[PDB]
Amino acid sequence: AMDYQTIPSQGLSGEICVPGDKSISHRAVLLAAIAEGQTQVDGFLMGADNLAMVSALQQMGASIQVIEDENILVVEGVGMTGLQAPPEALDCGNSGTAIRLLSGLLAGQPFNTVLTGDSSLQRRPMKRIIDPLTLMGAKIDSTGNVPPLKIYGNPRLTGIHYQLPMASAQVKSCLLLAGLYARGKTCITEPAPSRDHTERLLKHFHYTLQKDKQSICVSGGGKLKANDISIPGDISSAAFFIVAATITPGSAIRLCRVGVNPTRLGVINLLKMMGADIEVTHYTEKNEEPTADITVRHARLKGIDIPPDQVPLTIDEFPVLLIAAAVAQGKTVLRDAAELRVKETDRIAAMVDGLQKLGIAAESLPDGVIIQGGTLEGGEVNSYDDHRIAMAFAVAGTLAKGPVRIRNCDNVKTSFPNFVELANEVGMNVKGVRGR
Ligand SMILES: O=C(O)C1=C[C@@H](OP(=O)(O)O)[C@@H](O)[C@H](O)C1
Ligand SMILES: O=C(O)C[NH2+]CP(=O)(O)O
Repeated sequence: AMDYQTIPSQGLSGEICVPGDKSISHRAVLLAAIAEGQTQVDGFLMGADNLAMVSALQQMGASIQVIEDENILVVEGVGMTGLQAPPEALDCGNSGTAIRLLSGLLAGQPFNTVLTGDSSLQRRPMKRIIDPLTLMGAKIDSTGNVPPLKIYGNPRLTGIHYQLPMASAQVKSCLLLAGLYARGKTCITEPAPSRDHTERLLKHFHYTLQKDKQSICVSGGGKLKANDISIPGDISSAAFFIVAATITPGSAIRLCRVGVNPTRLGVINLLKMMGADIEVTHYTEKNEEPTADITVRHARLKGIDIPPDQVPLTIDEFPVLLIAAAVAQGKTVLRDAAELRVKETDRIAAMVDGLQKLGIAAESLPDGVIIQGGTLEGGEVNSYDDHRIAMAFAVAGTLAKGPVRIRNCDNVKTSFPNFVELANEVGMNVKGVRGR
């Protein structure tokens, strides 16, 4: 039982390299596992969520050498049909991405699999993948449309045309993966574009994608071919520092080699709309993902009305963006973000609770929040076991008038194992301490 304790910052400074992208890491190892040939993955995120994906794949006979101290995986692919029936349930930990992408991969295998997870994951919604996989011919049992899931593999799935009913890159990805195993074309239409890492990695692994009028499509029966991958820094991890440097007087930092995929840039798009001073330089493209260095200096902010097209491009950054909104001049309004309620925790409820506890006038909406910019006070908040709520309030502590105690931070290692170390290195004071 560990908590974080902060004291205000006198200014962030320095150059830091954040760890690898969680979303790209999940996809890289999964596709590499079923490719033909050897894939070396550099920059792999050695956090709990990504290592749960690795262990699950190893239980099914993927050949993965984990070099944790170097953030490298060496994967010897087993080909499309090379996986083997696992002996026990696959424990996905806290990871919705893992359970949802694995379900797509496993729906068309000739064996049965049970997928489970931690107490948070077992409360999260799965009807969104069960419905369309079932249309493809899958058989997935669940009690109450939440995990645990039992997948009765069907090696004769059929492609479908599906329009996403919510802006979910996970549903899109799940269906594209099942599409690799399905007879014919699987075409996905996205009315609200979400992160496109699956599409980019499929191309990297030489799997062809086609696009028509309104959708992206894959045809089953192709072969993934091994191709070394360098994973960019996670912009979601960098976002904590981007906000901290933006709001803390005297700050100027540079974040090196961060992924800057346009479908992941919402936090920068929105902060610039608020008045932030953010420069993206040294742009490079590798393995179909763009990377760049991001330089951030303190700037005074104004409240904004957040547009809906940016919600799927900023979904995981709302916790830390709301901290920026809390110290901006004026009102910030977030609507059409009901997806926040079905994450590791209900992130709207969690952010509103913590902000009120730190003296901010924050109000919940069914699909968002309304925040009146003000002044953060010291106090005590609860992470609700959500890594991003925890890190968001650690960022709040940079500008809070007094110390901030953040309860229950043991899940920060699901996405950012060295958060505390890097935070202290740049000037945002954080101590890991024993809780109650
Ligand atoms: O596909 C992915 O890697 C992710 C998609 C998002 O979830 P949804 O697909 O539920 O929006 C995001 O919240 C998650 O952390 C990573
Ligand atoms: O990383 C985050 O902020 C949200 N993760 C959602 P999950 O991968 O567990 O579905």
